[PDB]
Amino acid sequence: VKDTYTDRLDDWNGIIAGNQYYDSKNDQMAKLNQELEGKVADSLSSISSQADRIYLWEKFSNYKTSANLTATYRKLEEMAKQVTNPSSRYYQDETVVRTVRDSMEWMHKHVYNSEKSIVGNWWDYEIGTPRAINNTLSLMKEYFSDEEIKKYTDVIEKFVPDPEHFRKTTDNPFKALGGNLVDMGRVKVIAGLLRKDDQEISSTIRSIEQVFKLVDQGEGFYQDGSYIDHTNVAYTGAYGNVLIDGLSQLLPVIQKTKNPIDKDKMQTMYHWIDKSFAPLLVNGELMDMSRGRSISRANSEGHVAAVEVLRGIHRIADMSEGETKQRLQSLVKTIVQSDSYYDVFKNLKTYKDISLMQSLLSDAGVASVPRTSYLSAFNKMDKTAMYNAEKGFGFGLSLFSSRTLNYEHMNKENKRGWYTSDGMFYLYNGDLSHYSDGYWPTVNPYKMPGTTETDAKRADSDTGKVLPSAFVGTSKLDDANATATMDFTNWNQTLTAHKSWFMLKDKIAFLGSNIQNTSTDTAATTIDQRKLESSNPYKVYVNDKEASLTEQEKDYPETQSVFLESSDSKKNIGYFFFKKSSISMSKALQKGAWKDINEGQSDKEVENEFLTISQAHKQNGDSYGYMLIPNVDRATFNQMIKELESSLIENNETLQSVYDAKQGVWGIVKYDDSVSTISNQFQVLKRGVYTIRKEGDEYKIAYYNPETQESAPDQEVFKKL
Ligand SMILES: CCCCCCCCCCn1c(-c2ccc(OS(N)(=O)=O)cc2)cc2ccc(OS(N)(=O)=O)cc21
Ligand SMILES: O=C[C@H](O)[C@@H](O)[C@@H](O)CO
Ligand SMILES: O=C[C@H](O)[C@@H](O)[C@H](O)CO
Ligand SMILES: O=C[C@H](O)[C@@H](O)[C@H](O)CO
Repeated sequence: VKDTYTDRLDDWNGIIAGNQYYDSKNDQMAKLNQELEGKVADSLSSISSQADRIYLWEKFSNYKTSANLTATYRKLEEMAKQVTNPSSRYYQDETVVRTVRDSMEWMHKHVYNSEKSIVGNWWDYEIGTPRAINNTLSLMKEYFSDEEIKKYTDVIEKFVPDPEHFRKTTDNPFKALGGNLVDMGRVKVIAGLLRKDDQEISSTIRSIEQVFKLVDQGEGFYQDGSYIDHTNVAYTGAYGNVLIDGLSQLLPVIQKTKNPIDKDKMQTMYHWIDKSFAPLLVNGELMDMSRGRSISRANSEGHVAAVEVLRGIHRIADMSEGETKQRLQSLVKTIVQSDSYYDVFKNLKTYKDISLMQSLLSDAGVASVPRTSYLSAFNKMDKTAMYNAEKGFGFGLSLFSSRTLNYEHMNKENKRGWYTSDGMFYLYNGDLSHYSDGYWPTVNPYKMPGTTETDAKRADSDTGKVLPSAFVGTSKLDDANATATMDFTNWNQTLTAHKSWFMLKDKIAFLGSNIQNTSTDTAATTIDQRKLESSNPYKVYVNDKEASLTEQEKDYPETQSVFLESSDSKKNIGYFFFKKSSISMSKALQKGAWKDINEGQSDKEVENEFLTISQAHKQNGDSYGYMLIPNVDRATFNQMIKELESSLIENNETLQSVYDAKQGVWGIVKYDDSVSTISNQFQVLKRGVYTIRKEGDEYKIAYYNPETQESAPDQEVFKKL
């Protein structure tokens, strides 16, 4: 029956498919149409069409694996999209119409109905499948009777009757929040429209509104921009994606129902965008340290995942007005245009999303200016993001504490992310493909860049842990300067180290002290493990003399500096050791398969060349100290290390500090409350992290006590001499 419910469903159809916007003369749109034509053709030629079959598709025949239900229904959703696309060869095709109808009936009678119970993954039974069923029925509502529609959605109500909880039919339900709460909307709001159920629609929207609240504990968004999910995991880049991606699709529909959301909370969305998402996007890539276990998915590398956020943003801009609309459009425009590696259209899967992106890119009224410098200290999720617009590089610091889990290994995904939060760092430079093209399945998991570990074997069956200490955090002074520390202890409590970082505008100093090891295993810090490009080879210099690296590890005692020289200065990386150090380096081909880190991925072999640099720690009380200087040519790097000759103020078990004379900035980490005199100019008095700048006879101070998660009055922690 035609009514306001169907009116909303028509809007939904224009969002999830957008056939009304299709234009065969539109190159990008035709490409997507071709993709869908191929998928439907494949499904039609392989579908089981014998009497009393056991499965619809052999590739997804074992219905014990919940993933097979969602996959099956998604094949029907693809058919629904094309059968309703006037330009498709399957438009109103009699076999396709009957196949969808017959397939819905078969699955209903033998695989997914109210009399069934969750077998496998609850997600498929409550979100994956219900969404696919909703979209299929919505798109093809003119071919189904209201009675059939209700019949096919009854199961959805059986598994998801309560808009505030998931896993309700199990012996351990949970309160829905964040991304999952948004999917609750794509499940019950649409099912509500299909079933013409006002109560379901209103109660679900009501529940959804929880997503706009600022939290100070648990899952959700924090005032500092952090986003936590799964109790205590940094997850802006995966669940946060779902939240903005799904919510941006629902909003247009929700605002036209009899239960619109107060237009005051959109300001809250704009805040998420600027404070939480934007900082994690560099040259079109979404920082992996925020994507949890999704880093182990081959079809979801950084640049691809980023599009989920970008399309969410451009949809939000479309429902906004005036300046807010234009500025959000500019944010999406400048990011996309700065991405010379990935084609954004490769992940825009509806005609409206393609259309929105095209108008934005061609609209001269929408400004596209290179993003300025910034530095976000996401202390509530123990991560730090830095970006220098002048020299063009990003920096990511991945930590964890007693408040957060180090890595997520669940559903057989991310089997070897053991050390991805043990003080691991990321460098985003001219090579936009660095963390892509098979990085995750080929990187040596035992030597994540920046981490100090022993060489003990680790099991894939292991799961994440929290850190014993709460002394982990970042003290930010401005957009270019900050200081961080991590009171590190390894997974089996056999190694410790006071790890600190000093972000000084165009470089980052890495300091480590109090390194101890009580095991029989060897300890070492990986200075770097950089993935190389066969097209842009690096010329390696040690102490400014060319060095030839081999697959076999070479030792370089008394090293003062290492420089990686590319033909593109924006790809150069230099390391300056404050005190000559004994390191080792190698360049070797590393092979692996995505299946190695994710059971559901391909076992096809992948390979990449890596340059590894490390420093062994054979004695208790050891330490390391070096400055990472990217994007400058050789001669400039050599000049800088001279200027930084005496930048190391101290690096012991209680005090670590680096001074940038050119800026007049100090980075300081104190592990105790003794009085520390710095550069014979001032004294710091409390355990904590500091970033100080001198301007004339004035001192700007930024103090942070990571354990209490509080700053403090100036006179309590600082005293000028
Ligand atoms: C809300 C915090 C609750 C703490 C964790 C509770 C379960 C969270 C569900 C995570 N999640 C699952 C999942 C599958 C199976 C589970 O239990 S059991 N006994 O092993 O079967 C738990 C979670 C599958 C799956 C697929 C895609 C996802 O999405 S995505 N982003 O594309 O990766 C997310 C996802
Ligand atoms: O540069 C002046 C100082 O910042 C000073 O005012 C502090 O002692 C705090 O009040
Ligand atoms: O104080 C808030 C914490 O920083 C936070 O990360 C929580 O522990 C998450 O569960
Ligand atoms: O962070 C570690 C957690 O406290 C954990 O052990 C709980 O089971 C909840 O996830």
